[PDB]
Amino acid sequence: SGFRKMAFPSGKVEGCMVQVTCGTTTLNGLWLDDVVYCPRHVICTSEDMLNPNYEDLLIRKSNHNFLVQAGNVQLRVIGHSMQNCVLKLKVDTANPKTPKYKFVRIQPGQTFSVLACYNGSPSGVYQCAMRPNFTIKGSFLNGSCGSVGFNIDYDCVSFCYMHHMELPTGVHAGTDLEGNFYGPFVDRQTAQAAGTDTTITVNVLAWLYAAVINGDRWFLNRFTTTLNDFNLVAMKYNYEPLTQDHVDILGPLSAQTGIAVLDMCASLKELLQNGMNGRTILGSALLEDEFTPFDVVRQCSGVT
Amino acid sequence: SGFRKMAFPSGKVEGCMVQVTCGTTTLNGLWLDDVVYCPRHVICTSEDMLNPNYEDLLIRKSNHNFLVQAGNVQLRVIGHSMQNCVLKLKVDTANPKTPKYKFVRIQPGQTFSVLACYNGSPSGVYQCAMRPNFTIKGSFLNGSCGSVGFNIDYDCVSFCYMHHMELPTGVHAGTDLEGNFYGPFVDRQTAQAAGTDTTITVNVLAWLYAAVINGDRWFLNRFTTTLNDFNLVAMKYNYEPLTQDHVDILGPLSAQTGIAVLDMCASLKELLQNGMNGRTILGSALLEDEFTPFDVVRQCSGVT
Ligand SMILES: *CC(=O)N(CCC(N)=O)[C@H]1CCS(=O)(=O)C1
Ligand SMILES: *CC(=O)N(CCC(N)=O)[C@H]1CCS(=O)(=O)C1
Repeated sequence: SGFRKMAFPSGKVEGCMVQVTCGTTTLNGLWLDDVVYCPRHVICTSEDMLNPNYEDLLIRKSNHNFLVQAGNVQLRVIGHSMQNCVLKLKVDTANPKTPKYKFVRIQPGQTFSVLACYNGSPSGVYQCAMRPNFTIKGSFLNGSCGSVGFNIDYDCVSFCYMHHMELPTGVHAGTDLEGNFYGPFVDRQTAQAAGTDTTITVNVLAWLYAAVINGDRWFLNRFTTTLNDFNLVAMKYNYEPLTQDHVDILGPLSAQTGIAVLDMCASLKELLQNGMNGRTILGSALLEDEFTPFDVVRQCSGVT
Repeated sequence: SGFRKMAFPSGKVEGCMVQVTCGTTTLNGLWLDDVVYCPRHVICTSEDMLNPNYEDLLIRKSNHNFLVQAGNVQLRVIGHSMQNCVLKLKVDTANPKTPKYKFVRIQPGQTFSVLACYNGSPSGVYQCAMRPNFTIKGSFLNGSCGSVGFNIDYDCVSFCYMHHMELPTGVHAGTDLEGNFYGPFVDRQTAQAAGTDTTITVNVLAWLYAAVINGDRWFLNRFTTTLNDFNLVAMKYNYEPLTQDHVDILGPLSAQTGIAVLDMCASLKELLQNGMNGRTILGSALLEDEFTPFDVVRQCSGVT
């Protein structure tokens, strides 16, 4: 019993972290096989970040200008190329600690773990969600760029995020491992406002199921609703619309608890309309949306 | 910017996890050097747990009855001994992945990361606090016993907890790595009620400092208080009494923000007396107490 914001074990990713320095800028790189992946803004000074022409800045850079250090040993750079907003530095040595991996581009609402690093060294691990406005609410200081987000399925690491930017609002933006930013964000120090940060409804429902499994049941009511009625309430409270795809994904949780998805939606509707009245659910005083239905099943069954 | 419930990178601990089986019971073990540490209740059936005589049960066990598997390979057991509530199984092979380590017995209010494991395999990592009633609010299912709590200082892992029990209330109890339980708990399936779960006041203050650093300042007020006045309020709300030792530990946070500790206590006093009024602090609708002053400094400075 018990339910925690759990991150994936980070060891497989720790073995991939390296430090990349170009000129006076140092950030983190991801070493998989004989390629080091890092944000292209490693070639920028803070002044360049105001209005960078990455193609023009990259011309003035040769292989020997990219210093890559794994632990206390230097990797030899034998090629470099820019793919969207990431640089791929070909090194002469395959990373012996390379795990089985995939590059995946996640959808908003999906969760992942972040291994925060500085100077190629891991500082901590935490669980995040890609917000519906394509930002992440992370914990990143200067030098954390190049830290990555990932998911693990038995022995396969699916890298989904690479940290690049902090918006003026203190929220974070980055790319998938192909260098394409999530959302409309660009690797430029300019006004980039985020859109409405809506609540991930399917995740809140999954967390309510996790609460029922773990004993927190005070919020269960005698009511039911319909998808259209629930969605009128969801729109009012800046919750994402719930679809039949979401109901289907909640099927195993509905079956395990015996609570029909629409009955759980009716409990959620009352929690939105009446609030928690000073009560808590799984140790939280707000409706948690950073657990997917898959996370709840995984945690509640002990998948390793 | 941003503040997250961050766990230590778990790689160094992942390399120590093994599966231990004795008869029909399987749990996790910690392999450091040529010793495997695991809960002594590995020798129990669920029936034995009702009223176990560990010395008598252990007599019927020989080295060959303890099956230790690291990954997919079997470790040879050449000795066994019981130290308090843990078994120490001497193996013929030193763990090549043994990190620099120490065994530490933490105080209530101290935080640590837990690497939840099943069958010797890591499932996830999360950050915990030893509650003032010596329980932890974890996420542990059957087979999670032997999972460990730890802290890391650069390259040294300080193991502080080993999971043993789930109390009938769904909270968790365990030992330090010498096998001594935290609190009055015993490794027996019997009525073990926990005492009052008070709030770790020094940690809440540290988290309020973290909020100020990160931009959440609405709760700062025009008031101050004294340690005795604050403590009258703390007692009323089941908060731990604040001492001059706690004020001293909050000194660096007080200096960085320019907010005197007693002024922050006065903001906390008003938050206790008036509530949050539907507002949030660092994305939480309740006062968070699982960040020590050391955790706040570490996270806010990027210690690797
Ligand atoms: C190195 C890095 O990730 N930066 C952001 C640091 C934080 N706090 O996320 C760096 C990239 C361009 S930037 O102007 O956002 C500063
Ligand atoms: C294997 C283990 O840790 N147990 C507890 C499982 C949970 N949910 O923490 C196991 C040890 C004795 S017990 O009766 O608590 C069951």
